[PDB]
Amino acid sequence: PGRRGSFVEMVDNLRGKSGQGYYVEMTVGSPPQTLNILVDTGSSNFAVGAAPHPFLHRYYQRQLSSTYRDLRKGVYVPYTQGKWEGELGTDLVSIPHGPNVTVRANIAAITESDKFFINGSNWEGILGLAYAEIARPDDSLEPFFDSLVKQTHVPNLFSLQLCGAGFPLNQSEVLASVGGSMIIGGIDHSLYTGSLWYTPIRREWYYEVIIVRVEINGQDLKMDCKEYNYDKSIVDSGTTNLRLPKKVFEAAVKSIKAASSTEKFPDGFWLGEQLVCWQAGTTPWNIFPVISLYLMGEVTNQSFRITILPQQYLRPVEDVATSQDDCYKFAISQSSTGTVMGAVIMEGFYVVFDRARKRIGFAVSACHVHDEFRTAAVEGPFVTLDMEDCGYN
Ligand SMILES: CC(=O)N[C@@H](Cc1cc(F)cc(F)c1)[C@H](O)[C@H]1CO[C@@H](OCC2CCCCC2)CN1
Repeated sequence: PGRRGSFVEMVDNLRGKSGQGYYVEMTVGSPPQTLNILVDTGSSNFAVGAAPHPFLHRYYQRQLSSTYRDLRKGVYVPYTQGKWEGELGTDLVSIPHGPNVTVRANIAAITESDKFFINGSNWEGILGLAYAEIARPDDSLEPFFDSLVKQTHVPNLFSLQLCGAGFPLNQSEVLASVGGSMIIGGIDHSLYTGSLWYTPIRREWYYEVIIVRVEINGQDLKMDCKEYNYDKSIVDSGTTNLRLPKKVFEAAVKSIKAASSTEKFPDGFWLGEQLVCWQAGTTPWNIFPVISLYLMGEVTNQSFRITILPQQYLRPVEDVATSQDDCYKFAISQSSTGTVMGAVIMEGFYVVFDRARKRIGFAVSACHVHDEFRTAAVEGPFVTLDMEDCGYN
């Protein structure tokens, strides 16, 4: 049965890449002010540059919006490395390649920042799609998506198809290239192959999930499953890498090194800091293992697995000489804040944030990078016992 794509107006509305983020075009204010906004499932504030910055070519000008409302309150958001200081307000917001609706939403006008804006990313703001619990200053600041659902007939769901190119893109290349899709209010069936498998959203704060088993080329990492979710496991479009808890990262890297041992790489490569290059077209994908993350299913005692390739966890980067070599960074790194299923993982799949049914769907992406021998996979069911015990308290 042929799968039909019913959300053509929202298909291909994203641009960007895993390293600098995926963004969607939005307008704020009256008359509309066009801004490129980073799509972030790992935070809950909608904020835009609202003052000059060396990395900003445009920003929100509140004095030019007739519909701007001042909330007379400051707001501060600290991320993993970046942070910003802003002024709260509300204004009319639209997504030109989104639903044909305009909503009044909370907007944090960024006045000061540190390592937030990325030089040449082409985005000027952030769209925090997660829940009110993690919004700053507190959970009374209604996130954008909650406003959107409350004010319109848009269903309480969005889905993301993040499309990694498999090769580097310069600033002009990301501007001219399609980066993927953000389908607001539905599931577009042309964006995936095979079946959608659903994992429950453990708690509505981050998009929190439970990992029950981890495999490197079919080999069980054999850790107590609590370790995989210590202190939580989240699906995060706003983080580049697959980030793993310290103990899990150390076990995974030992296994990935063992599986790829026909070639030796410097410590800086495994630390995710140093690039590794191969002659054009000769990347030895086959020496690197596949990685399987088993997720709690919706049916009691049932799990399913998502499998990524090195085409996902090896992030394409440009060489210092901009040569013809194919270069990459190891996009798996240590975390002190739980598992982070970042953009490099999401690039393998069509990810459904079904807020209505408190679940996250995964299916093989129609735009995942692969080779003629292996593809990413979403498979199940597996009989897995005491999966609730994997959750950390
Ligand atoms: C890389 C990165 O920081 N990605 C960010 C988004 C983000 C992207 C970016 F390109 C620059 C930046 F400064 C921030 C993402 O939100 C991460 C942030 O860390 C974790 O969330 C912490 C949470 C605490 C309460 C306030 C909201 C954030 C997990 N999610």
